[PDB]
Amino acid sequence: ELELDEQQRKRLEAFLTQKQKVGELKDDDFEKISELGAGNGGVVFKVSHKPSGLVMARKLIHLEIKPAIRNQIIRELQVLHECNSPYIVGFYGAFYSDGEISICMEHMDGGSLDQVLKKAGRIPEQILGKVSIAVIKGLTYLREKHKIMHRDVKPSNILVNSRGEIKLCDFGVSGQLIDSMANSFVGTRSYMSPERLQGTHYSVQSDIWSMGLSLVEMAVGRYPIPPPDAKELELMFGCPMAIFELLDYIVNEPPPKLPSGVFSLEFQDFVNKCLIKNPAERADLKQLMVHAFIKRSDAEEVDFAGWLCSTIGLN
Ligand SMILES: Nc1ncnc2c1ncn2[C@@H]1O[C@H](COP(=O)(O)OP(=O)(O)O)[C@@H](O)[C@H]1O
Ligand SMILES: [Ca+2]
Ligand SMILES: [Mg+2]
Ligand code: NA
Repeated sequence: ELELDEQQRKRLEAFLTQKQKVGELKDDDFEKISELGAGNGGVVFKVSHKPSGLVMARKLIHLEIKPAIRNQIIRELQVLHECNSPYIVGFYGAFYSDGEISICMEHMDGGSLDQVLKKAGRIPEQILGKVSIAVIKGLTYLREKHKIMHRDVKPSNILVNSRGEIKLCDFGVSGQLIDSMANSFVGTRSYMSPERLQGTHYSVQSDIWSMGLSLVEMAVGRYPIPPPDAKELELMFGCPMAIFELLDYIVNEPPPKLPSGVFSLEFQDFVNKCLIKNPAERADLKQLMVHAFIKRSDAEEVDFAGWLCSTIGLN
């Protein structure tokens, strides 16, 4: 499931060839083009690396820390230079400058799936089949080639582009950065598995739940917890809870599911197997890769790029 297409292999080759010409990244070599998005951890700008002429996405994490800590962080992120896959956002490098850690990556012109969702209303099942394939393959790559687990799968961490690529980003690789960030920074816990919210099971299975939950949100066009009444559903396909309550709901109530009738039974089964509360019963990456929904989607000739460009107005 990690074999590379001819077009894929060629795209990875080109990326590295370009990266090789870059050299050490420095604050002054960047020119701001526009803001891509934010978060309570840092901001992301579309930038131009003046010397190379390469356009990148630059994430800035404001951190007031000693020269020792930051230098360790920069060291830890170097691991990102080895994560090369068609399902992982490209990495250029990381550096520190005047109170901010910079993480430079390949720019994905389609933005994140949370942004795409906002614009589409809801994402079609066939499109979600391609998204599912990408995410599974991305997690498989991380686990297999780097023994790494994502830890933060969610719609804003899945990026897409006009080329039809779907890639994962923001997977924790620097423990030090996490700590220092844990301060005034804390990302949503709304996509975390019940076991992780219970301090219990902590593995790749947890990322599978997050993916399953993200898929339901995108299919229905709303964070699926708590479930939509019969009233909302009828207006959606014709056919506010506090964060702490949300987390309790997730741990104590049955997992969400897709509405019946409007989605194929294979898609419903796939999300169901991703969302089983008990991590042991929950399907694993190997099983998902051969699930009927994945086999079917993999065989479908879906023009994701075409759909994407028309949906967000690129085109
Ligand atoms: N390589 C990238 N290309 C294009 N947009 C990106 C890229 N990396 C991040 N973004 C955008 O920046 C937004 C903010 O990213 P981030 O700081 O990690 O916060 P969050 O994931 O909580 O949204 C993302 O939601 C996405 O829209
Ligand atoms: Ca400077
Ligand atoms: Mg992110
Ligand atoms: Na600067």
